[PDB]
Parts: sequence; C-alpha cells; structure tokens
Amino acid sequence: KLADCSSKSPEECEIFLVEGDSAGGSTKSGRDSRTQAILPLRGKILNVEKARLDRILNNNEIRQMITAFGTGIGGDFDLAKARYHKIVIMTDADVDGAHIRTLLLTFFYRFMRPLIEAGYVYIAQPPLYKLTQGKQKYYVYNDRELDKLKSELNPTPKWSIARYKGLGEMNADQLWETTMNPEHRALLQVKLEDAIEADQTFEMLMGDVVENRRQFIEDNAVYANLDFAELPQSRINERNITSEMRESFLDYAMSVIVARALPDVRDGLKPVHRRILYGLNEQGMTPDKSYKKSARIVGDVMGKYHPHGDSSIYEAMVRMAQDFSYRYPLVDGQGNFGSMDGDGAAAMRFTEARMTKITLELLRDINKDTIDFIDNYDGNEREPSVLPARFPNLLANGASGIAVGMATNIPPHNLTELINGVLSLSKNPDISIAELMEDIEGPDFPTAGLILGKSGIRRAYETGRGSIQMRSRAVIEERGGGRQRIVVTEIPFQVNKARMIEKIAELVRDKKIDGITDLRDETSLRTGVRVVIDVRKDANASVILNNLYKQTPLQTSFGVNMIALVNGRPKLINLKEALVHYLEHQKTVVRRRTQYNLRKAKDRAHILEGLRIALDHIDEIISTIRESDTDKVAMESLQQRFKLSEKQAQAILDMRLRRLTGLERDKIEAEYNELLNYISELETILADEEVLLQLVRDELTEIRDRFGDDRRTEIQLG
Amino acid sequence: GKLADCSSKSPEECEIFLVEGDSAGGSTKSGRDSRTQAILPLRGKILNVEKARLDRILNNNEIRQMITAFGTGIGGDFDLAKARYHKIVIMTDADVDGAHIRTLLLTFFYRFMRPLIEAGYVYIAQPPLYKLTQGKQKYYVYNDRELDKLKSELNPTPKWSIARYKGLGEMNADQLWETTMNPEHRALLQVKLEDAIEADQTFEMLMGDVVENRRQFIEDNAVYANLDFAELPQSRINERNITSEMRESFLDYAMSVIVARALPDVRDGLKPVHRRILYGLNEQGMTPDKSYKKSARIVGDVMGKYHPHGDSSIYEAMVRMAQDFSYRYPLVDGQGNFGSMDGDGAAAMRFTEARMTKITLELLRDINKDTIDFIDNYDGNEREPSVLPARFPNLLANGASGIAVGMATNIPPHNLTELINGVLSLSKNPDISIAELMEDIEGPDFPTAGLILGKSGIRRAYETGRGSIQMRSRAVIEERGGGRQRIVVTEIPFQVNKARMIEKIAELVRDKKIDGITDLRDETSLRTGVRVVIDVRKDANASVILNNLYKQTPLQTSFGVNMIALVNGRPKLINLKEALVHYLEHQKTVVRRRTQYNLRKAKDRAHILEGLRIALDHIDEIISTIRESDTDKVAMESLQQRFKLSEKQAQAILDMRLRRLTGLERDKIEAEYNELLNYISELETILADEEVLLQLVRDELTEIRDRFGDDRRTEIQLG
DNA sequence: GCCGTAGGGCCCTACGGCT
DNA sequence: GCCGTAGGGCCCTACGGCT
Ligand SMILES: COc1ccc2ncc(C#N)c(CCN3CCC(NCc4cc5c(cn4)OCS5)CC3)c2c1
Repeated sequence: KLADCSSKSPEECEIFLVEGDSAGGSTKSGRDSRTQAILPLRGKILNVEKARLDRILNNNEIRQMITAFGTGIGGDFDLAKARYHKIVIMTDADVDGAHIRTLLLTFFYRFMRPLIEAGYVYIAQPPLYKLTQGKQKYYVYNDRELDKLKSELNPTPKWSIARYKGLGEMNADQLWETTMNPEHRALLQVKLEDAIEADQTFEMLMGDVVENRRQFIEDNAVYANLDFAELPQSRINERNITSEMRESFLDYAMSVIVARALPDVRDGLKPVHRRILYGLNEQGMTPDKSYKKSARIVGDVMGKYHPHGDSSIYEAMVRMAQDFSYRYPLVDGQGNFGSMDGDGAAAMRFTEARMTKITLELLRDINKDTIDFIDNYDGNEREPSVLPARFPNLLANGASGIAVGMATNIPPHNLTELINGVLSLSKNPDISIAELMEDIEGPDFPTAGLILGKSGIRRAYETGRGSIQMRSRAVIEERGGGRQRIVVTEIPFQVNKARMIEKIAELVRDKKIDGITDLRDETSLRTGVRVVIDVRKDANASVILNNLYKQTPLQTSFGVNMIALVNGRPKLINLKEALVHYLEHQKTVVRRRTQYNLRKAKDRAHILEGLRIALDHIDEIISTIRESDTDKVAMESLQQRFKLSEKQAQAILDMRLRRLTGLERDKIEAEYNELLNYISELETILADEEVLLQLVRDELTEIRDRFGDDRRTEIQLG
Repeated sequence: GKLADCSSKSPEECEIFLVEGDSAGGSTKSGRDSRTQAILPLRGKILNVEKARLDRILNNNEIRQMITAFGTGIGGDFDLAKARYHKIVIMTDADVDGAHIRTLLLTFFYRFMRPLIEAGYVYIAQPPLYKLTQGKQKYYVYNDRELDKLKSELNPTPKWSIARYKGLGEMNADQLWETTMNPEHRALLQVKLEDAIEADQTFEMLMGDVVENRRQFIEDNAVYANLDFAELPQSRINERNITSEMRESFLDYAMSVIVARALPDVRDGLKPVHRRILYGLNEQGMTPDKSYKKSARIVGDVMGKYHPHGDSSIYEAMVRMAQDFSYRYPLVDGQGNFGSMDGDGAAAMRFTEARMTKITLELLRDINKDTIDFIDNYDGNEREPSVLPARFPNLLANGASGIAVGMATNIPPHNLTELINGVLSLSKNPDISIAELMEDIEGPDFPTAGLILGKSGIRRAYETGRGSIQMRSRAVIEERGGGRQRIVVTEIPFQVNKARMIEKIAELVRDKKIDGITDLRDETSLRTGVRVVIDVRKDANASVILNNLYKQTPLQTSFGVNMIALVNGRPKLINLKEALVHYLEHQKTVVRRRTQYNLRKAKDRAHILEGLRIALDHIDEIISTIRESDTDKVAMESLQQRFKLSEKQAQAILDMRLRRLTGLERDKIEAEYNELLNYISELETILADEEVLLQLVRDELTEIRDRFGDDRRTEIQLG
C-alpha cells in the first residue's frame, strides 16, 4: 500500500504518515515525486501500551511502518539502515486527528525509541479552517482559536469560513502551500526531554489504569473559558514529547466529553441525537407528512449540522427509532430497522423515517426565543445548544456511552412516574429521596421483564451508583403425556436473544448443564417474544431454570453510573439533582416563552394603535399621501402632522385596500381588546414567580395524560 | 452457512426463500414463520452461468452456497431425494434488477438443477413495487407501466398517497409477510417447463454470448409508447411458464437499462443519472456563486428525490462530471481529492464538497419559463425534468461512454467553438453536407489533448456513426549528455491509466520482450504539468523504440466510435449531421416556447396594469366605493358593474398597498406600460416569422460561443 | 466479550465492443 | 481484461465498566 519517491538517499528523503487512502489522495498529488513518500494507514491504530506482544506484531499497519523505516525494533533496531531521515505525522487537524498522533507517538516510543531521540520523528500541522474577509485569509488550527478570532474582527465585511474534516477535503495545492512546501512549513521536531518523565506520562494516558487518567482530566480541564490561549509558544519549531502528548490527548478527551459521549441534563441527548431531531424539525419532516428517505436526512444532517462519517449518524438515528431500545421512540420508522438478534437495520439507501408525535414536544416552543443557538461547524447555519425538552428525556429514555476516564449508564423510566415525580418536587423543594420513590418506583424498560429488589435500585437513586439485577419473564408450562418445557416471553434490556441461545446450546454440547432435549426460538411477529426450552422426562425444570439464571445471561446486571452534563461539566448526580436541573430548565423555558409572547403583543398593539387613527381621520390621510411624492418623504408627512412613529407609518402605507371595509374597523377593536387581556395575563406572570411555575405544572400534567403510559417492568419485592 | 434455517427438518413442508442481500433478508427473518420458512441471502447479481466456463461456477461463492442448502449435488450426480426443502422460492426485490437477478437464478436452476424445476419445486414470490392509497382503498402494483394505467383510471378527488419500495428493506416486516409470504393470502407462482427445446432456445439466446441475437430480440418485442397495451386473462391459476419468465423479465429490464440508464438523450447529451444530479444542484441554489456543499448533502438529496439507486454510482458519476481529464467541459466544481489519472478515486461523500460550473447554468437556463417537459419522479411526490434546455450541444461537447444491454454507445468529446460554428452552418442551410460540416468540426477534441493519425477514421465515424481512430501520446526526444538521450511524454491517449500504462511498459522490459531501455521514471507533479520519462541506452535508436512502444502498449491506443443515442424515445445509431439537427431542433423549440411563455405572462401583467390605470386616474371614486362596501364578496361585484374590471382586476385592486398613491408611482406604471405594449410586439414577431426566431437562436448560440469558446487541445496529424 | 459514538477502507457480480 | 451504471456487503481500531 506504500507509495514511495524516486530518490534513494536517506538524507533528503522523508515520509508523511496519513490517516487514509482518501486523505492520502491530496497527499500524493501535492507532493514532490522525487523526495517525499506517503504511507496510507487505516483510522485509529492499535494503542500499543494496552495490547500484548504477540498481537502488536500481527497488526498489519504496525508492520507496514516497520518495513517502511527498515530498522526492526526493540533491540534489533538499527538507525543506520533507515530509509528516511524524516518521519512526518500528518493527521487530519480535527480532534480525532490528535488522538491518532498520540498513538503513533506512543508506538514510536516503546519500540522505535532511539529514533525519536536522534530527531528523525516529526509532526505536521495542517489547518482546520480558513476564515476569509476580502483579501485577508486566516488559518486557525482548532475550534478554540476560532472562538477568539471570530470575535476580534470588529470590521465584519462578512466571512466565508471553510473547514477541513479530512485531507481529502483540501485541494491538493492548499496542502502543499500550507503543509508540505519545505519553504513555508511549520514542521515540528519531536525531541525527548527527561526520559523518566515520559514513562510516567505514557503510563498515565496510554496505560490501563483508568483512574489516574480521570484525575488528570479534572486537574487540567478548561470548560467555558476564552481567556485561555496564553501565550508565547516560543517561535521555534520543536516540541517536547511530553509537552505535546499531555496536551493533544486532553484536547481530545475534553471534546469526547463536552460534546460526544455524554448527555445534557435537560434534553438528555448526546450531540449527534440533538442535531438529528433538530435537522428533522428544520427540513419539516414531521409525523403528519410522509416518510422521507434515510440518506436524505443523514446526508442533510451531515452537511448542515454535524461533521462526522455516516456510519455514526445513521446507526444512531436508528436506535432512536427502535421500540426495543428507546422506551419512548423519538423517530417513527418505515423499514428494516433491525432486531434484538444483533442484526442491524438495512442500509441508509432503503429505509425511510420521520418524527414521532412525542419528539414534537421536545421541540415545542424552540423557534420562540427560549433556548440559545450557536453557529454550526462553518458559520453558514444556525443550530441549537439544547432543546426545550418538555419532558425529562434524560431519565424518560436514558442514555449510555463510553468516554475517556469515565463512562455513563442511565436506565429509562416510566413517564407518568417521572412527571408525578417532578410535580411533587415543584410543590416541595426540600423533598427526600425516599419520598419521591412513592411516585417513581424505578427503572421502567422497553423490553419489559423483571427486576429483583429495591436493594440495588435504592442504592442507585440515592448515590448514582448501584447494581440492578435483571431477570427475564419465564413460564414453566407443560404439554401433556409426561413432559415439561420452558417459555421465555420477555427479556433483559440490552440482551442479544440469538447470542444468548448460543451460550445456552453451548453449555449443552459441553454437558455443563443437564436435562435439556432441544433448544428453539419460536419468536415471530404475531406471537411476540417466545423462546422454548424442551426439557427431559420429569427431571425438575425448576433447578435447570434456576441454573440458567446463573450460568447464562437470562439474568444480568445493569451497572448504573449516572454521569450527565451539568452547565458544561461532567458531574455524577442522583435522582433528585436530575429533576432539580430539568425543572430549572422548564422554569427558564416557560419564562422566556413569555418574555417573547410579550414583546410581540406589545409591538402589535403598537401597530394597531396607528391603525385605529388612520381609520377615523381617513380622508385627511389620503390627501396627505397623494400630495407627497417619494417614499422617503411620505414617512415625514404623517410623523409630523399626525404624531405617529416610524413602525406606525410604514405599516399604514403597507396596508391594503380590503382592510378599508366597514367590517374590519369593528373587528380591530375586538382583536385589540383580546390583546389588552392577553398582555394582562403576562405582566402578572413576570411579577408573579408563582403563577408561572403554576403554568409549568399545568403543561406537564397535559404531557403526562396525552403520552403517559403503563408500567412494563414488574418489580419483584424481596 | 450465512443461512437462517427453520425449525422443522421435514422437507415436504419446509420452504427456503432466496433474497438479494442481507438488508432485505432481515425484513424477512422478521416477517417469517421461523417454524417452516428458511432464508438464504445472496449478495447482489450472481454470475450468468451460460457465459461461464464450468470450473468457475464451481468456485463462485454464492453458488456453492445454494448447492449446500438444497443439498442435492449437480448435473451428473444430482440426487433429488436428498433435498431439504420442497419449495425453493425465488424472492428478489420488486424492481427491474430483481428482474435481471431473477433470470440469472432460473438460468442456473435450468442448467445444472434441471431435475429440481421439473417436479414443481421452484417457485417465484411476488413482492409489490408500489402502494397507492385513495383514502380507504390500498392498491398494489408491480411495475411502472401498471402504475400509469392506474393513475389514469381513478377519479383523483381523493389525491394519491403513492409509496415506492426500492427493495424489501423499505418494507415493514408485517406488510411483507402479508403481501408476499403468507400461505393463506400469498400468491406464489410454480415454475413449469413446456417445450424443452424452446427453453434451450431462449437460454442460449438471452443468457448467451451472441450479442446480435439478443439485440434483434429487443428490436422485435420493442414497445416504447406504450399506449395501453394488452391485458387478460392471466389464467386465474398460480402457475407460470419458465420460457415466458425469461422473455418478459429480461426484456422488461434491458428496456429500462436502454431508455433510462446507460444511454444519453440526444437533445441534452445526458444519461438520466447526470440530468438528475445537475437538476438537484439547481434545486438547492448550488450555483457557482454560493459556496461548496458537502457531497453527502447533494448525493443524499438527489437520491431521496430523483434517483432511487445506490450512492456508490450517484457519487462516482457526480465525480466523473467534475474532473478535468474526462469531461472536456466540466459541469461540476471540485473542492477536494476528486481523483487522478492513475486510477485512484475520490474520497467518500463526507470529505468532498461541490457546486455547478458556470457552463452548467447554460444547460439549466430557462428551465423555469416552461420550455421543457416536467414528469413525476419515482414516488410521485415531486416534479423532475424529462430533459434540459441544453443551450450548448452537450452530447457532442462532452460525449458519453456507457454500456446498455444488447447494444453499446461511444461518443468522443468535441471542441465547442467548432460545434456551434457547425451548428450555425446548419441553420443557414438545412441541406449542408457531411464534408461541409467537417470544415468547422475538424474532429474529436480531448481533455488530454494529444495527437490523432489521419481523418480516414474520423471520417467513417462522422458519416455513418461507426469508425476507428488512432490516438498518439505526445512524445518528444531529447539529450541529457554526453551523447546519450531520453524520451519525454507530455500528453497521453485519452482514457488510460497512466500508472498501469507505465507498469505495462516496465513488464516488457523485466521479461526481455523489447530492447533498448535502461531506466523508467514517473516524474509527473502538480506544479510542472504531466511528464513521464524513458532513458535511452546511448547509441541505440530512439525512433525505433518509440515506434516499437506504440504497437506493444497503450502508448498508441484507439477510440472506436459508436454514436448511439436516445432519439424521440428510442435507440438510434446516428451520424454527425443527425446529431446536430435534432439538437438544433430542440434548441428551436426550447426558444419557441420560452417566447410563448414570456408573452402569456406579458399579457397577464398587461391586463393587470390596465386595471391599475382605471384605478389610479379614477382614484377618488374608489374611496367612496370601498368605504361603503361591507363584505369582501360585495366589494368585488361592485367595481365589476361600475368600472368594467375583470375578476383578476377588481382583485389586484383590493390587493393594493396605499404607498403607491404617492406622486411618482403613477409614472412608474405608464412608463413601463408602454415599454410593455412594445415588448409584447417583439415576441409575436418572433412567433409569427419562422426566420425571425431562428435568427434569434443563432445569436444566442453565438453569445455562448464567445463566453465559453476556447482553443483546441488535440492536434490532428495529417495522413 | 460486549455496549455506543467516533477514525478508516475492498470485493464479488451483469453488460458490449475492443486489443 | 478494461471502459461506467447498476445489484449486493464486512472488517480493523480506541474508549470504560463489568462477567
Ligand atoms: C459493506 O461491506 C463492506 C465490505 C468491505 C468494504 N471494504 C472497504 C470499504 C470501504 N471504504 C467498505 C465500505 C462500504 N460502505 C461504507 C459506508 C458507505 N456509506 C454509504 C453512504 C450513503 C450516503 C452518504 C455517505 N455514505 O452520504 C449521503 S447518503 C457505503 C460503502 C466495505 C464495506
């Protein structure tokens, strides 16, 4: 797969390790054929710190680098017989590019150690944006720097900001004239200072020990601050190996945390999800209108909101639509959206999809100045930092995904429960954990099934950590003539039916369990979930069954770990703080959704007041306009001689003729007097903290009766 | 393996489906009665076992797979008692490629599996390809023809809710178990065999290697209209002659391939895929002034609206259109790694962005003033265009090079100032001859430039539609000292892999089948043009080796012309003159109806302003007349009876804003009122005189020749 | 191992006309 | 065994908490 140059002189010869063949495209085009070589890798590479001796060598890419440098490794190294005297590390400039760097560097160190020291290893720096302002072009290398500048350029003659998710996305000359041309390039030399301090740093971030890694996050983080970026960064183009690993790994881990794996506490959506649901609402794809194809929403959410490859956007939009994964689906689906047998939905190309009615409630009131918008990834479009979520989607559905130094897992809850539960907290602020558990009995799943005890549920709700045991629903039925058989008709959340059956059949071939004649899956669309275990003559099933809960996954544990995002930060929280934050949302939403309904009833009546005057001094107005000539001077004639403002003169001249009927004069005073009542219901909702929190209560009772459904998981007490 | 079997292991009750791929082979696992119904996904088209050498099929992956699941053996060792299903259902997606797939399956079945068909084992399920809905009524339908019939057989006062079904993935497992797999409702067809020699006659004919025989076939059972062609009675039994399934399925497919996939219309020189991309670029305001948009965004847009087939071919075609070494005049704009001469494709949709070239606007010029014809799309939710206003001879400009069924096209790109000069010559003299046109149109003009040998090949091409041209890489010979020399290649023959080309060269040298050479270096780079180097062994002869290479490699390669296109709906082989007249004809009409449109809307705007003239001059009496009108219906039937104003007049009067009762805005009217009565004039003239119009068309093709007119690249060595 | 967002990229196959 | 539209699809990797 390697692409080499013409030369065979190690001194001047070099090599750019790139992400892929896609990015390594622009690379082979803008290079100098005589002296620069390219090596296409594949995505993230094996973090050699964690994996073993035999498996580190069987890695195909690690061998293509070994061969290419032609040195061997460990103690059979030989820096004498090296093909290139410059190993450049050119990874895409976005965050994931840096996590690559760190792996490559990791590898370089533990095997090709003497190479970093002799200064042969290097780091390339390709841009990640290109702001334009006339003849002015700027090159910013990460989201943080773009914040700064996007606010330093007072002038504002309009910008056209680019952005370069890959290397494949640059013209093959932008990538010579910013990254490869040995007369402009800011190539950074990898130098080794303090070998004892490297070995701690590697162990910290590439080492198995998860804790020290997390510590290291809360130690070095920086959340909402623009005051960062400071400063000098010495005008020399070398970099300390530690000074960089330390940085680039964190620039990564922070990103994976604030906007990737974990949910906001209000809406409860990781960013990919929140974007999809918005991108649906935008393009109009609502529940009343036809299904729209899936590569039309996935290609449209990519190019408008969310800069990452499809097999992430789609496989995510999918779950949101499944009834076995989302307790309350947010996406209605047409097509093969996959099964509980581990098989996955049919490709983007086939399936169609829209909103569910319940996802309109997340977006209710979103265009009405409630939540805040941040510019998308390229300054062309306007997107949401969070949605008005008029239900606690965080709990209601609950998410779970792996980050760095921390992971999360939150079970889904019944909504009538969650709402009866929040209504009680707005009544009583001082509420106790145990009291809330009268309304909110605990996890309600999609899959149904059973939970064995509040001993592990109570633990979770109180702290945020607790093991919950899950047992499937199973009947011991008989079929006459002497024999019994088992029937499972509900299963544990997140369990591969067909993978389980295998681990059951496995223990039978291997005689690790006795009394089973045959195994069978009889599940099908009309008989719901149904797995049948044929059991031997009489030998008591109750013991094999109570053996099946033990050995296999007919019984497993939800390891809870409630870690959401509160005010931009990864805070581990409990049942109560989840509701206090989510209700603070509703309180704030419904608040601004009144300051908005207010300033509009205000200017509309500001309008109407000029409308009523032009009616009863009518023929005075007409000969006032007709005498006038231009539109610049027709504003003047009515602002002076009738005492009317500007937004009251324009909306008078802009008015049509059909309004001059004798019926609309008496329809205005009655629409105007529908306003003075409507404004009276606003100003005494702002000066009254209580009538508004009352109103929130009113809307959420509505949300509960319209959508709120029955329990699925039965809790077996004791 | 790869096979999801069923519970019961008793053949005579157990059936296995064969679906196209895992995607729709899971809309099935989720529909099935896992007790008796077994699924085996394939993986798209499986090989055509007639066009195949025996030892190959015994090494194909999805054939060894079916043999196992049946469990019967093949040919001479085929045993029928050993079968594990007594119903092998062919169940492939509803579309036209599931048609093709179906013929390749039966063809295999018939070749080695004959005994299996012959005892009523092989069946054929019928999955819907549509689902129109008029309130209560849910009708299904299984091809595009059957749908046109039904869209003219309904009193459309319900308004349709048509839904398509690209595959089985697009189907919820219930509405597929129902319609297609339920022993209660389902309508499987049993595969019977009649005259064995009349079967064997359709297999070596349809799925054979006799290209002529198969085209003839097409030309005979054609149908293109198709008006309202035959029905009845489809014998109310669920049987089906094999020798008939080959004929309609294969034909009904080669039909779709030919008229709407792999062959270019003549009026705009575009396959349907292309037309679809460029239209969709036009729909999103993705013109050359606004920014580049991510590839996924367009391709995902074009696919859900216009072209229901894979991204992989929508993209790769969108790429060919944007790269300067294939499209002589690129119609798309490249921002990214959009490939190289070396045979290396672009970067997945998520990387690259794009928009229209300026030249593409000419194609899509006037597409909105009613000039070309607007059809429905594949799901009847929206409008798409049948063909573009193509304001330049795109077919010949850029050409095309696609493979249909039974036939194949190949047209080379031409220089554009040549083409319009050639078209202008035709407009002045309907009878102008081939030779006379070849004084403007010297020959093919490539993006790789280079040379051609003679016109005796060019000339056969243009006068019939067939002919063979020879293509010469632009070589040159130079010295590097002292005494020794070397050969430099600045341009290469349109459409060869400059890397495999070099590779080939190297091969003849590593195995000693050509003498003279010593070193071979590729030295092309972005900044310094194309350039490939050969080192001469001193004293040896350079002209001899350069000639030797032309023969023994793709240094000298040949483009055989085959000018086949879609004329008036059908595959016609055409010459240079025909290609121009039809295109000119198109250009004549496109203009004629633009003019018509402008005029209708010029009179519609004129009757408006006319009632706005009774309105302003008579401004006063209307005040008194509206201040008395109460309702809205009474304020209309007033100014109709008192000022002879139509309904669109008393209307566009109640529609009026008071800000126009100002002083200067009584002249804005008359000033452009007269300008309009005079503008109406300019158009009726164009419409009444055939030549006045035709002259206008001339000056518009001229306008365009000066803007996008550019030098020739390919040179024409005389011989 | 396995979950869920994210990096990354390769093979079969049909079809016609040509060395 | 290649030109270009079309059918179809599977695999390596990181990251953290738990059997
Ligand atoms: C599917 O099974 C295999 C087997 C081997 C492979 N080897 C190399 C590669 C690659 N690259 C793929 C990728 C194939 N897939 C990757 C995902 C692509 N995604 C489709 C898609 C659709 C749209 C889109 C982007 N991608 O934007 C708007 S609509 C389709 C090709 C393979 C896939």
